[PDB]
Amino acid sequence: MFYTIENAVPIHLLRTGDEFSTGTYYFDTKPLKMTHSWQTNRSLGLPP
Amino acid sequence: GVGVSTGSFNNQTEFHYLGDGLVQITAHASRLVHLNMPEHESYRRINVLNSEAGVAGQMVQDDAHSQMVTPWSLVDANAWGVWFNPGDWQLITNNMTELNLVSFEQEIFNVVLKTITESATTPPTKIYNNDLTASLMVALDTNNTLPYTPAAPRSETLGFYPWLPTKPTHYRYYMTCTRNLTPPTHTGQAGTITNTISAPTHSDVMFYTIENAVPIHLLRTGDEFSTGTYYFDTKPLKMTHSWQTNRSLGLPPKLATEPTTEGQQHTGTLKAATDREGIHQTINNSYTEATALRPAQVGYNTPYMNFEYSDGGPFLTPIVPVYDTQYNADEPNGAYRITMGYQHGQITTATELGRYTLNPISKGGRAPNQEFNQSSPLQMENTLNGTLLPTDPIGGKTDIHFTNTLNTYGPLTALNNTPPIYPNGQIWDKELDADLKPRLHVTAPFVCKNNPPGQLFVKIAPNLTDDFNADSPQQPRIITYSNFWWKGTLTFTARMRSSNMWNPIHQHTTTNDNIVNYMPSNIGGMRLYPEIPQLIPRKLY
Repeated sequence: MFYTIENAVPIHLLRTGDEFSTGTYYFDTKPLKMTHSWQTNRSLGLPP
Repeated sequence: GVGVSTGSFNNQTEFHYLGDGLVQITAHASRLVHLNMPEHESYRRINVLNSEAGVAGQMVQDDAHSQMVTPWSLVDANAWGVWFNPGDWQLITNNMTELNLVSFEQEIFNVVLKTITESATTPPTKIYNNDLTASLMVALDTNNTLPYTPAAPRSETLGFYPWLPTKPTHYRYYMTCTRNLTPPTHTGQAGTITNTISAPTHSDVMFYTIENAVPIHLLRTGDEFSTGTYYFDTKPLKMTHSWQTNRSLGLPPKLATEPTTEGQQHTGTLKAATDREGIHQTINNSYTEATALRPAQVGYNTPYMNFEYSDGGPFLTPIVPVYDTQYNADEPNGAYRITMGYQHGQITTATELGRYTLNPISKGGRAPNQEFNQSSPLQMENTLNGTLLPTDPIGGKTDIHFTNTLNTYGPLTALNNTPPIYPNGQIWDKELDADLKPRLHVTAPFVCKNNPPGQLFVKIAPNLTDDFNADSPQQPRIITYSNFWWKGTLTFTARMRSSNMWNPIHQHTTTNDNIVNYMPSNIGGMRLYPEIPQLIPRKLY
């Protein structure tokens, strides 16, 4: 599977006064949860 | 005004037959809930240990945890027999394929607060003065800010009888425990094992108090505390159990020798092994029926009795419950062994508590003494060293077979859900707030993807003695109790079954040796022995 860069993506030549602006990519991801969980199977449910 | 009633006792399960088969099982429940006062109003983090696991070999007997005992009492609806007498649960195991779950509302009404008072005469005489001015604290956790602790796996729900007055149980939840139990040993030798619970780590100690989390409605003796109608969003359960297995999926091979005589002692004979045709998963030429081409396996070999060990402690891996083989094993298939109280079943005489080792009847389970494994080439009439029979030890341990370690949960593993257990099982359950959600819960068949319904915390407000309340650890109080009714309404939704076949299926009958399990005796002894659920059969393919 031999991908060359020239035959795949169009390439903008840029002189010394350039401005190459990528368009605003909008993600579609799951929301991460920074809150870690501590409960385990000796900590789930109702204690005796 | 005190002398005006506030609610209606109601316990009829209206089967409101809608169109096209759908029904709307509106199940009411109403029980007198006798609340005693809290013995202490201070919050207590009680570490629990035991000397039983500190001696070598009793490491299943592991009761040690860290418990957060709160004075609040929890009124729980999350159990099946609260809503369903056996006359109405016979109607749903006979006739309903699916059960959706729709609505839920709670209501505390008609509270009766009383003061008990001791007089000093020659017997202990107690005078029940009526409190017109005292209050009790209710707290509907409408966001589930508190840890959701269902009382069904501890059999600590409201009692399943209408006339018998129930009791609410004390709300308590697990605090962080950092368990030290290694080394894990045998029983025979002695080891220098360390059985201590350590100091709780700083990053995870999670102390929920009830007052600073949920707003609390004080209620005098003419109250009416109405929970709003909670609307569920659950998967539709399927009461119809599946019987098809990988020796029963697909199209059977055609036979040339068909029988002639009456009676199933004579068997039809198939074609030759090497002469049959079709798609096949091995290299060898002969197409037997064992090695066939089946869409996906039903069930999965759990590594059973497998004590995992997490920051909490040692624990057994929960197995998806499924119908055992013809050889009753029930331990690698996840049996239920539900011990009840005298509010939950159990004829109220001098005996100990009833047991009922149960299973569902969805035929997807395996046996550990009936399995085997082979080498990579197939080789019928197999070599002694090429096939792993379950007589073989693992590491020199003769009672332990390959299936104790062997797991076969591949991606193509079809699986039936948890059976609902009656009357003692759990109805709904909180979705585990994790990044990877589990596919099914073994504790309860209905899963609430949204915020689960609000558990209800009830506690008597402190009725205080004349004695001072500053610079004192424990204050004296007026001893008191309460009698508040509790009305629920759990609106199901279910589809009627349609018989698309010839022979009549197994319905939940009533035999001559079964009416004693359904009728009161000369004393008043009642019983709620279980019902083996999921009776209607269905095809899995």
